[PDB]
Amino acid sequence: XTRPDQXXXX
Repeated sequence: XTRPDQXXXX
C-alpha cells in the first residue's frame, strides 16, 4: 500500500 508506483509495497 506504500508504493503504488512500485506495484504495491503493501
